[PDB]
Amino acid sequence: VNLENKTYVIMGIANKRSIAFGVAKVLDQLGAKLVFTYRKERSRKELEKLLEQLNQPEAHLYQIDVQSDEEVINGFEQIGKDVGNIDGVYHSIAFANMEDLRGRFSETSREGFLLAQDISSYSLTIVAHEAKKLMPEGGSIVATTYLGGEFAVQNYNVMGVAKASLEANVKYLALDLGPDNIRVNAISAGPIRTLSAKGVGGFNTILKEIEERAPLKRNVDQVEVGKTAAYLLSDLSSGVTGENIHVDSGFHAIK
Amino acid sequence: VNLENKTYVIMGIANKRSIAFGVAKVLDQLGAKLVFTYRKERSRKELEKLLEQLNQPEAHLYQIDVQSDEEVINGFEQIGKDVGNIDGVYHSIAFANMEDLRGRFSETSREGFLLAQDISSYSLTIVAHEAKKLMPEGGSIVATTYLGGEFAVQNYNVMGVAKASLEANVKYLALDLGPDNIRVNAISAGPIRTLSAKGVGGFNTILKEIEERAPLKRNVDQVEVGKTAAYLLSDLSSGVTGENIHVDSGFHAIK
Amino acid sequence: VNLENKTYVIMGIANKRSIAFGVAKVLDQLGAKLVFTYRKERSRKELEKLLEQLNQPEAHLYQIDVQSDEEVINGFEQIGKDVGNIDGVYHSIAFANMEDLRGRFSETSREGFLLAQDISSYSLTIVAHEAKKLMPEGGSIVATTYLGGEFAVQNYNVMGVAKASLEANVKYLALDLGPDNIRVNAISAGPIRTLSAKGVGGFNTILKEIEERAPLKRNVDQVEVGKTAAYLLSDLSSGVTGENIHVDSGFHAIK
Amino acid sequence: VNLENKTYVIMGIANKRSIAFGVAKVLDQLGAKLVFTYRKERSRKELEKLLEQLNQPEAHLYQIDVQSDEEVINGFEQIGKDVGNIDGVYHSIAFANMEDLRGRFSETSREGFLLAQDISSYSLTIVAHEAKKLMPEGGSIVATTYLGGEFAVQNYNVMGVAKASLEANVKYLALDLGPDNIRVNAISAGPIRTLSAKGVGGFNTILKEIEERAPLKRNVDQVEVGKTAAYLLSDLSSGVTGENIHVDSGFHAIK
Ligand SMILES: NC(=O)c1ccc[n+]([C@@H]2O[C@H](COP(=O)([O-])OP(=O)(O)OC[C@H]3O[C@@H](n4cnc5c(N)ncnc54)[C@H](OP(=O)(O)O)[C@@H]3O)[C@@H](O)[C@H]2O)c1
Ligand SMILES: NC(=O)c1ccc[n+]([C@@H]2O[C@H](COP(=O)([O-])OP(=O)(O)OC[C@H]3O[C@@H](n4cnc5c(N)ncnc54)[C@H](OP(=O)(O)O)[C@@H]3O)[C@@H](O)[C@H]2O)c1
Ligand SMILES: NC(=O)c1ccc[n+]([C@@H]2O[C@H](COP(=O)([O-])OP(=O)(O)OC[C@H]3O[C@@H](n4cnc5c(N)ncnc54)[C@H](OP(=O)(O)O)[C@@H]3O)[C@@H](O)[C@H]2O)c1
Ligand SMILES: NC(=O)c1ccc[n+]([C@@H]2O[C@H](COP(=O)([O-])OP(=O)(O)OC[C@H]3O[C@@H](n4cnc5c(N)ncnc54)[C@H](OP(=O)(O)O)[C@@H]3O)[C@@H](O)[C@H]2O)c1
Ligand SMILES: CCCCCCc1cc(O)c(Oc2ccccc2)cc1F
Ligand SMILES: CCCCCCc1cc(O)c(Oc2ccccc2)cc1F
Ligand SMILES: CCCCCCc1cc(O)c(Oc2ccccc2)cc1F
Ligand SMILES: CCCCCCc1cc(O)c(Oc2ccccc2)cc1F
Ligand SMILES: N[C@@H](CCC(=O)O)C(=O)O
Ligand SMILES: N[C@@H](CCC(=O)O)C(=O)O
Ligand SMILES: N[C@@H](CCC(=O)O)C(=O)O
Repeated sequence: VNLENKTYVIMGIANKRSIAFGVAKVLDQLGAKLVFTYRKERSRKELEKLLEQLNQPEAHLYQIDVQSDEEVINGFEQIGKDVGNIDGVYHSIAFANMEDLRGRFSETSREGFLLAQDISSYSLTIVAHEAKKLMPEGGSIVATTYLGGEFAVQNYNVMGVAKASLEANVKYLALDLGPDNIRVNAISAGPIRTLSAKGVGGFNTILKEIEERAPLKRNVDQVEVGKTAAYLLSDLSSGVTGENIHVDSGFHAIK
Repeated sequence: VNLENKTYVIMGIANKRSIAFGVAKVLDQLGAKLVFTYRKERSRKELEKLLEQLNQPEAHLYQIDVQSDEEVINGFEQIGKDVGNIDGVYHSIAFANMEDLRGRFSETSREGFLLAQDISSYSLTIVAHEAKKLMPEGGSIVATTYLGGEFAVQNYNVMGVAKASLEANVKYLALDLGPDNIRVNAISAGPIRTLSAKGVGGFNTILKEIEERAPLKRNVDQVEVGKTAAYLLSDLSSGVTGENIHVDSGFHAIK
Repeated sequence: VNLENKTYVIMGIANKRSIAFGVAKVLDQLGAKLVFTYRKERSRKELEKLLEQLNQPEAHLYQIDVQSDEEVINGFEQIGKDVGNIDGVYHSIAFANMEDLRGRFSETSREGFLLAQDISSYSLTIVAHEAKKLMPEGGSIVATTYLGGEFAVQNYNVMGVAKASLEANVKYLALDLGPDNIRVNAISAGPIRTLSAKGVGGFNTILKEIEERAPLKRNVDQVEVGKTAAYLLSDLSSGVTGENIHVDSGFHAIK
Repeated sequence: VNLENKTYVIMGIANKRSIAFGVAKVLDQLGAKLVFTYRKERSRKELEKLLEQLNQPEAHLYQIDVQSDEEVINGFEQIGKDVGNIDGVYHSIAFANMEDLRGRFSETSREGFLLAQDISSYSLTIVAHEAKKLMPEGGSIVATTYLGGEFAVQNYNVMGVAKASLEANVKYLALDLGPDNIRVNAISAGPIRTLSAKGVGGFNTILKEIEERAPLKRNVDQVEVGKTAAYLLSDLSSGVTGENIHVDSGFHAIK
């Protein structure tokens, strides 16, 4: 609902299509001060262009590669100095090598399996640890997952095992951080046409199947994830932790 | 989530401790016009008194015993004649005989088992059928469930089987009514002291074990249910249907 | 396994294609003594001719409509008098009105909803209660379910809610009867061509989708249900109760 | 379930209390030929002493540290030259640093998190890939898991997220290897006093809660896991893949 005098860190905007930019537009439109973290330079320039469409009167941008403890630790330390205590973190970060996102899961390399774990699951653990320091009176942390973490979805392969790892991460952090009044939840988004979606074998087939087979008979967009992000990030969800909310036209519920 | 020019029907207030009155207070605070339904004379009296705390310019109160098709059908028809189209329904209704909330589940009577299914599960299906008539543009329907529908909880017995039935009822309605743009969901509430809670053996023990074991280390209340009802019943949740949101301090996620 | 000296009651053989006759063949091959229950006189006729395929040296056949308490009570009592104590019960019984297995779930009548609960779920509870008397040292009870109890499968409709209720019944019975050393479990069978299948809309379409999509890329048969039954009814599974084993080519595991 | 003329590779015996020695006792009693893999020389020494209680007329022992692709690859290759084609693999391997099994999850180190994933989840993927070479006509692969993979259990911490990973690995392997007639399943064992259990904080208090709260009111042992292993590794479970069978006295089904 209304989020004036709230402050949220959004990680993982790459471009206009990022799920995280959908989150950002909804939080922005609701009055939140926003901070953004990015990995690569291109995502920075992009963010600077995208910020023109938002009502943020100023550009809070931090480079953080979640493969580096130092960058996560220092980035959050700096956010603390620049902006003060924050009210939550939206985590929208995942990665796996393309060669792993097709053909045969049983052929996945150790290096690729461990990389997807590092970036797509462990990153939440360390982000939660550092972000907690900026949440002395509690807060909310939301990560993004896909139904592939709950069932085996053809092609999603190593990323489905990373997402399953992430969803359990979310539950273990909810149990750990709960006494500190920090809630930790996931949004299981339906398929959405993003930069990262280009890397997944058979994406287009899945989008069509949703339209044919999901209860709502349509696909979801980034703003729909954003609205559910706003619920999860706000006092509207005050009793909810350890949860996975599927923003997916009801596909999760059918077989 | 501003709800002005929305109208919701709330089924199942008995007194100020009813979960559904937690829902009312929140929706009322957000500007919803509300319509209430009740079974017992005593519940209408309490409703009349409770309406003084709310901002409803008008008392809209209908007697509906969900054991009666004619009452549900004529109730919602009369609702549409008096207020027009509605945007959703909050179902907060269950019932079982007391001896069926303690002791050995295997001694449950047939009449007892069917009574709990009828009021606590079938009622949602018929309410959805009649309510659909007043939602030509779509809407949202939310029922109230307990974790005993997902796992065997000592003493919850016949009501656990009825809630497992209700939760599937929510999924099958979600699938059936999705093409009509009517979303159907459940809130799985943690234990709250209400009139119905006095019928369940070992209720106090469970309350204490939530405080000691759940991530948030505290129990939830009716208003926290209400806040997640407001998310579910508004456009904030637009891509979400067939879902069970646990408002239970994270207890569902641990073991 | 090895089942000489064991006695099992098998409920719900109607003809040679019944899931329960796949169970009977497997147990009979394993040396078990079998007792059979039936509702229609036609089912008894088929049973008498199917017994010719089996090494049962004695027909023990009992009419039990699980809608009648009297009949479940007297039947199990007579079984006890004729064969002595038993080791477990296979329950293969369900029923819904045909018109409820196609079209719109929201149009389900109260009478068809409760019929399905009564036959397909409540029946297990009273069977368990009566069978218990014949298992002073413990035993095993298995019921047959389908994935539509866990997810909303188009057309399965009222029977999905009755299976959700059955699967919770299994968990509550497991909890209640476990101290008596009676294990209670479910087999979630994949689609199999049976007399009851003839009543479900879109059944052939689902058979095809299983071949195309399930991990094993084929459908299962009654004998494969029987072999998992043998496991569950024997000491091989002594540690397992409240469980739902999917015998379905892995279809449950995928999306 | 006679297993004469079958061959199984059992990975992860360290001593008489290993879960995998439970499996081995059962498979060996059923007439299988068994091949064992180990990491520490001390484990080889215990295996030589334990083999004297088994009926195996020869010791087939191979050193395989699952952190090394070379040792997995050359290990299975050598196994195929010595005993020819096999019927299945029992995977009973996990590891985590002791500090990661008590205290706060959120303080987990990147290196400790990825170590646990590497040994406890990824190992199954590469083992399945190499073992597949020895199962041209199909076979069965079973891994060992814990309820901590499905819910946040206090103290299980980094291993819980490694088990979420493992259980998803099992589903993705099931889907991938299904067309080759290789089944992949998990057993979710209840707590058992083993060498690895000594490293987990609060293990004793959980053992006691199982006796008090689980449906069977008792803990399980390694032979019980072995019996379900024999079901999963044999033709009795032919229609069953991507499944997780809880051998835990029913504790998974209750809250
Ligand atoms: N699109 C879908 O259908 C879908 C569905 C369900 C869930 N999801 C999840 O939604 C989230 C966002 O993905 P998206 O679809 O929005 O695609 P996206 O726009 O490509 O976003 C991926 C983001 O992850 C960031 N990232 C990758 N590795 C990083 C690292 N090591 N450190 C910091 N940032 C890193 C990328 O940053 P750089 O480009 O700056 O490297 C990029 O901003 C992901 O968790 C994804 O798994 C997506
Ligand atoms: N309290 C909890 O810890 C808890 C936790 C999880 C879920 N729930 C669920 O929350 C919902 C509301 O219960 P509550 O705890 O708030 O208790 P409550 O205040 O006692 O409300 C239950 C309501 O059910 C209504 N009802 C029963 N049979 C009915 C019938 N045949 N026709 C119409 N209405 C009928 C009652 O109306 P009358 O008084 O007029 O008869 C009463 O208004 C139920 O679904 C319950 O299972 C409760
Ligand atoms: N076929 C499938 O694809 C499938 C998949 C998953 C689960 N299942 C389940 O498997 C079980 C057996 O069904 P099936 O497929 O084998 O079909 P089936 O051969 O038609 O068997 C159904 C049995 O239910 C019995 N029954 C129905 N109402 C009864 C009553 N009131 N009292 C006593 N018995 C009654 C019938 O007995 P009478 O004929 O004597 O009336 C019949 O023997 C059911 O629980 C079913 O839902 C089936
Ligand atoms: N005990 C329980 O209550 C319980 C419950 C559920 C699941 N589990 C699971 O059961 C499985 C067996 O554990 P357990 O309790 O039987 O304990 P255990 O006797 O200590 O066995 C664990 C085995 O893991 C092997 N291992 C560890 N790292 C390895 C590596 N890098 N390469 C090859 N082997 C490695 C160890 O071999 P070395 O000693 O030679 O290093 C040891 O043989 C594990 O997956 C565990 O998570 C245990
Ligand atoms: C067959 C699967 C069909 C739909 C997949 C839905 C889906 C889920 C994601 O988590 C995702 O983000 C990444 C995916 C891979 C690597 C990095 C990020 C993108 C994406 F489109
Ligand atoms: C061991 C039980 C642990 C706490 C149970 C939580 C709980 C759930 C309900 O669904 C409920 O409403 C009814 C219950 C029974 C009959 C009618 C309504 C009240 C209630 F307190
Ligand atoms: C669209 C779903 C297609 C797959 C259906 C699988 C299936 C499950 C049953 O439980 C069943 O027994 C019934 C007994 C009585 C009434 C209905 C069914 C028969 C049956 F084929
Ligand atoms: C919260 C306490 C709950 C009881 C834990 C049950 C349990 C599960 C295991 O997976 C395990 O094996 C490893 C555990 C850690 C590292 C390596 C192996 C041993 C173990 F006793
Ligand atoms: N006194 C009742 C209900 C209250 C309680 O259980 O604490 C019982 O023995 O079941
Ligand atoms: N082929 C389906 C379609 C039935 C229907 O039209 O409902 C059947 O009759 O089993
Ligand atoms: N091994 C101890 C751990 C004690 C501690 O971590 O302080 C236990 O069983 O709890």
